[PDB]
Amino acid sequence: MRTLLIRYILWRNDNDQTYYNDDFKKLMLLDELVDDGDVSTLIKNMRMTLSDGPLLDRLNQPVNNIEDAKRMIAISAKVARDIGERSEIRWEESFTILFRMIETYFDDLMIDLY
Amino acid sequence: MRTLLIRYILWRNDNDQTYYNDDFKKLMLLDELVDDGDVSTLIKNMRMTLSDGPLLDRLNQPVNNIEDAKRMIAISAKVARDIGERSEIRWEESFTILFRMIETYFDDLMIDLY
Repeated sequence: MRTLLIRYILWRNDNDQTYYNDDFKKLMLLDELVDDGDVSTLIKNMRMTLSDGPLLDRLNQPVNNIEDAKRMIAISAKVARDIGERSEIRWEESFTILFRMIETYFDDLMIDLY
Repeated sequence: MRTLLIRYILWRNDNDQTYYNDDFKKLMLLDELVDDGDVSTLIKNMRMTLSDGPLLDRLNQPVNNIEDAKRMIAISAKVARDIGERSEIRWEESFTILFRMIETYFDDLMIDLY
């Protein structure tokens, strides 16, 4: 999961075809669990503050079940999409928190997704 | 640089063709600056300790010039290669340190490489 997720989120940010892979298809389904309202808001704060800030905060909320987890991957994916490819974001940090929160649900996420 | 490097190192670890990209070619040249002796040693300690450990340490040495930087990318790349694709390594951490050390030489690395 770890590697796949890093590639997915990154791809979702620059859309570079050469780093695309059909597994993204299934992951992209999770988008549904996330309201484009929140995403839009988040994006706005990120640009208001010129920072990872807001996103890092959302990634720090708790995750008590696989649904929680899926949502967090989704919110990362959409932010990654809408924020811009020119955005100097230290993706390693976001991944660090994100995996800290969902690492444990990886096995089940695999199953649930593939 | 940040994104390219994450993709390169990860690819160098599982060799998944679908995430391959010819820019890797140039980066792969840097291999030369790194002695396969060190890499082998490092790998051994990582397995002796069952951990990121050793690699994290090498990534923490200082980088005072672009040559230093290139070497560190190289050492990351070869470790990534020889360590194994089944190795549960939290790549986000290594990237965190690695970029902390070479982030500043990105622009010049681009130029020097492409």
